[PDB]
Amino acid sequence: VLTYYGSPQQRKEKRKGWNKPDAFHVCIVSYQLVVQDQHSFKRKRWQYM
DNA sequence: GAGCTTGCTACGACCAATTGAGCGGCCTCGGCACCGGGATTCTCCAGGGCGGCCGCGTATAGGGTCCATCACATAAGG
Repeated sequence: VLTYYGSPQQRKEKRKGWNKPDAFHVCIVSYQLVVQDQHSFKRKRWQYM
């Protein structure tokens, strides 16, 4: 489980490695960051939402 | 070479009428925007090591400093 929250520098530090297969099983994120960071989530494919 | 008076023409102000280039509306897929990644590359303190320079102090090379030795023609006897 990846908890995607924090200030942008640590936020992008948490992004590091997201593209690798099986880097994580589930990601949990808040709607504020979804409206903030939409590009990152939209680029990845998220199976069951 | 400039100023201006010429005598007047030829080209452009003005006008109906046609029509097609250009504008206004609308629609779209690929040029763009973001960054994940491996790789590039530059920063900056530590510092191996020579050795400039400094430190304890070995033993040593050298200068300003004080000492004098030395020359021209002279003092003396006959």
